[PDB]
Amino acid sequence: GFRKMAFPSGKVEGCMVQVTCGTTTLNGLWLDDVVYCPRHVICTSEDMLNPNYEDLLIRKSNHNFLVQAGNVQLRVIGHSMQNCVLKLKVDTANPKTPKYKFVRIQPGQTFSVLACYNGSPSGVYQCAMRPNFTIKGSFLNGSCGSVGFNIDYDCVSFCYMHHMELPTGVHAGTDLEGNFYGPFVDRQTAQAAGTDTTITVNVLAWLYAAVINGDRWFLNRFTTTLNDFNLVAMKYNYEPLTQDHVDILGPLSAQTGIAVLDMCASLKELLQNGMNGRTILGSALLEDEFTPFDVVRQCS
Amino acid sequence: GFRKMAFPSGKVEGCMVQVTCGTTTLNGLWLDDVVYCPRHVICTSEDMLNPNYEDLLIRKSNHNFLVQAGNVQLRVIGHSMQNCVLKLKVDTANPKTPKYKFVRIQPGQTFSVLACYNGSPSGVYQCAMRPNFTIKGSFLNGSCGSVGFNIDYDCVSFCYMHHMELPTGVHAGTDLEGNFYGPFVDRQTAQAAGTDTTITVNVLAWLYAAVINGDRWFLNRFTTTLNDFNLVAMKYNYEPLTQDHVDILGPLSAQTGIAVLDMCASLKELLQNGMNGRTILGSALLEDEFTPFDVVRQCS
Ligand SMILES: [Cl-]
Ligand SMILES: [Cl-]
Repeated sequence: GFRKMAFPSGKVEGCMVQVTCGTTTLNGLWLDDVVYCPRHVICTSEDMLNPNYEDLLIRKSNHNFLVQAGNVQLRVIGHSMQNCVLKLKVDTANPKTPKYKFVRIQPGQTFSVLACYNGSPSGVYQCAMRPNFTIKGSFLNGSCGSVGFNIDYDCVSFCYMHHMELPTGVHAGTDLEGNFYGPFVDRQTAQAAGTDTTITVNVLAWLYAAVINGDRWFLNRFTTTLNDFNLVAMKYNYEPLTQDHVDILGPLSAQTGIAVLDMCASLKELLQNGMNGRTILGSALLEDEFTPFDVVRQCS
Repeated sequence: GFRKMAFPSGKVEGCMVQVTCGTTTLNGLWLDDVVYCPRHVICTSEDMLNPNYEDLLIRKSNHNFLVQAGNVQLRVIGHSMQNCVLKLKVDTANPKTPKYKFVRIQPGQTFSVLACYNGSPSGVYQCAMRPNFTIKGSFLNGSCGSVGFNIDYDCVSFCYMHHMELPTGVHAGTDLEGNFYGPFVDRQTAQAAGTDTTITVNVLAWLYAAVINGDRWFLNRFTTTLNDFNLVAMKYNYEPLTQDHVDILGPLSAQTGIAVLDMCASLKELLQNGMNGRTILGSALLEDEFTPFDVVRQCS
């Protein structure tokens, strides 16, 4: 009774366009009279290993950028590079521009991804910005410039633009000012994300979700302390739990009558002893891609 | 690198309205000049245990059905009950009606759910119509009349309308002609779904997806026969695999160079021996809610 849920994507579908430079085609985000897209649209297959973006860009004029919205060709009247994204000024404002903002999201927070190909929406799914600043997406060639977002009432907060795949099949991108999340660079090399630490607060949130939905086998008669919990968390590459994490979990704790440190005691045994074949909300692993706010919103 | 993915929901968002009868409010689907909704919108909290729908309906006139689309009130000019859904004729065609069809989906197939409350889209997620004709959704009070759908190019095939929750937290509903999937009835009793059998063909599909994405530890040097595989499948309440299942898996088999019966040999050992702590595409359980077509579409 508890699902990984993405926001409705209608307001973002109307912002997706196709951007082509030469033989390279990817997606752009069309808001007011600007199309945002990854700068590596100007790269050929040769250039992607060590691109000199400033030098490659100087070779490109407005008319080299083919921007298409359905059957309609948009007229490019200006271009500039801001960090790792290109801003293509077009001579038409997008009539479907929603209320929007750009935000740089924190590690541990979630957002929906509208995977796109050739400017056309393909599918929607929920991601978390991991502590090592990667995401576990589903992206193929041609998906760059797909965006991640949250919706707040009727306002769309864009937080992610897709640029690349990392060694382990995880994904890296930028905010809409073109700065990467994490230490990554838009070049076709193997780059390391460090240790993939687990978002402890999100695991606790999800264990509360499990209690709300009738899954309680993992509750025990014990409690712990923050410092003693974190001694175990560390060994398992879990993020240290802080008092502010504890306060953020207040509402779920209160709704369930399970003190946060009692739930930590249960988590401690799950980490040391495992699940011995049992499941929690239909998973045999501890899920860390629901925030406290995500649990509250879905369970109300 | 492989995610549970829902279709983009924009075309369905524009079809959702609020329907209220008395103190009961749920969602309706507004296509052309008709609003489809669950008939139990005419029930009070008392009536929901053993409703006599024909008798309750005879007490209701057009003006008792409050249909609202955003700030705009729709004028109800006719109503009729078709099986478990009500059809409310309104005096305005929905300008946002997409190309659409109604389809009764087969067990084992998947679709996206646009969960809605008060006629407002809340979130989107992918479901499968299970063999016991339930789904594993995420639905609260007020979510009835939320729909499930597939998109084929620009045509929306509506296949599910939400009506109720079953003992184990799973969900039951109807097609858009108002016939339940499965043996369920729209009355507030505890009703059984039988044994929840696993969609074998979908598990195989997903194991192929795992190979495509570099997860191959579970491959072995063995093969099996259809009849010998099914002797093991049965004990685990897996669906019997048929030759037509084998042919549907052809393209994935061919793309990976793993004969379907070789993959069955691998599945056989996973069922008998378990996963011994290992994971497959980030799950410690065998996933059966991807069809062969879903894997092909996402991996291309
Ligand atoms: Cl006890
Ligand atoms: Cl070997």
